[PDB]
Amino acid sequence: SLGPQVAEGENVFGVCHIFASFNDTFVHVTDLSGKETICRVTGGMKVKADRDESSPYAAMLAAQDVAQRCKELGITALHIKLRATGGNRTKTPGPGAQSALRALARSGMKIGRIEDVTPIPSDSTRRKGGRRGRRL
RNA sequence: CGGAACUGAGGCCAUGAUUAAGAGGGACGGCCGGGGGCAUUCGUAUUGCGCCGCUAGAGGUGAAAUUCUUGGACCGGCGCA
Repeated sequence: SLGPQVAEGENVFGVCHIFASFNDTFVHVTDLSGKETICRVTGGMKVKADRDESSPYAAMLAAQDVAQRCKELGITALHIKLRATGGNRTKTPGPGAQSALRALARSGMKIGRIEDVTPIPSDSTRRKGGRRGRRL
């Protein structure tokens, strides 16, 4: 975890893959390639209370603690690939998503170019429910 | 000289055929259209597999457990199905 680059003239980039689901939050640091990882760490290690791991309070706290540890490793710049569950399923990030986001706003990492990358299908397989739907 | 069938060539008849339906059928001209059938091409995602990377949780709920998981899960990359 040592970028030999000089600090400001140019950045040694990593790339954080921020998964924000409605029941989990991943954080997966990698190289420019992506194939090689530096540090991945999740919330579920840091907080053990099933009901409020995806809670926005939990996802924020998680994002701060995780981003803190990656900064700790000393990577100055990051590419970003925020991602949600996707597919035939939901296209909206869950309640953790946004608390994590604001948390990473205060956390301090130098940010390269951002992009969205949730895998939307052209034409999809059937959603997990009835025809009559998740009813309640 | 009268009355039935058959058979030749005339003269004349203003010589003979109602219109073409804001009824209809059929033809023609270039169009029009997720109209039909057959064959052909493409896309991602998907779930599955194989391989590589870090790793201890992952799942899922209003809240939890059976469930998968240090015999390497989930996450990421490349190929295949």
